[PDB]
Amino acid sequence: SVCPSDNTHATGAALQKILDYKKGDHQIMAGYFRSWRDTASGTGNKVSMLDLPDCLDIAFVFPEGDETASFWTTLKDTYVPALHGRGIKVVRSVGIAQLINTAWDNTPAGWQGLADALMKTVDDYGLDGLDIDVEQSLNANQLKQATGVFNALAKKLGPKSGTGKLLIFDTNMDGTQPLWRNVYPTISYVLIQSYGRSISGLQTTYNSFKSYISSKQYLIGFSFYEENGTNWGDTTTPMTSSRAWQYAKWQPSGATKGGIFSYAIDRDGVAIGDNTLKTTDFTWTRQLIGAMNP
Repeated sequence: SVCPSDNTHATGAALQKILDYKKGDHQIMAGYFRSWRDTASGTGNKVSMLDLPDCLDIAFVFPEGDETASFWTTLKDTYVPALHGRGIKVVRSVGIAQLINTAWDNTPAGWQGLADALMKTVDDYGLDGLDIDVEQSLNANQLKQATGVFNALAKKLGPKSGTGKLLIFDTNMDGTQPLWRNVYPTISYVLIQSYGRSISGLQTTYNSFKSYISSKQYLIGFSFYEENGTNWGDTTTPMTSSRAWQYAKWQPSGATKGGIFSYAIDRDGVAIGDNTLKTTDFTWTRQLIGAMNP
């Protein structure tokens, strides 16, 4: 309720109330900002990470690897300080394919070498942590390499580190995954990509993780409509009947989840099937924060 009814960026005592809100108990909101869609990358983009709403908890930097150098300069010099001034954490996302890359030795020294290279993506930009996107099964050698890299990362990130920085596991699979069984003690938050899924199936998925976490570590995700992308239908109108809204309201039996996240937060409020790029005032993101924290 200290949060704006529009996309105002607060400045004084009004900002302090938002910074205080974020230090208190609340269900959190995270968003994946597609880096190649930022106005500081390439041409034709409409949204800047500077537009993100004051009441966001975590912004993920999610690149595809063809971003212009201008994006990375802007992130380091402009975006991270500005987002930090709003009490928004900024986390780098990487795919699990980066941690199982056979160019890196599958040995203790190689796990540390690869962890060191991943930590540069956090430290060189002043970020708040690392998010690993796990969307495939692993063979025995891949599981050994990924587990080694997580254990090396845990010296600098996540609950084993004592640094306050985050180590996040985001996944479209469940708590039976061998990698999860190997690395759960290193994890800050676990984020379940739940695009297009049944509300009746959420407790099953949560139950596969709940022995390995507390409930406040657990976030479920919906997707905005990506231009030319999958029609998940998570953001149908009317909003209060959407999958995204039902996710904001859902709770596991007898516990409180950590919150929700969006994929492609840069697309907040674009109609399903509209393949043009548009500015956003983050109406969905802001309304969903109010749905979770009434």
